[PDB]
Amino acid sequence: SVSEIQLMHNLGKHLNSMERVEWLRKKLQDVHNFVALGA
Repeated sequence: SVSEIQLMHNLGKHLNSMERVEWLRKKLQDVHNFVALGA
């Protein structure tokens, strides 16, 4: 059985498990170069 087959096929269009964490990882770089370069 295969669960979330379309979720993995979206890889960025759905944003839930591995897609969401990738969006948050980029957000850490945006916050880093937003007001102060800390993290």
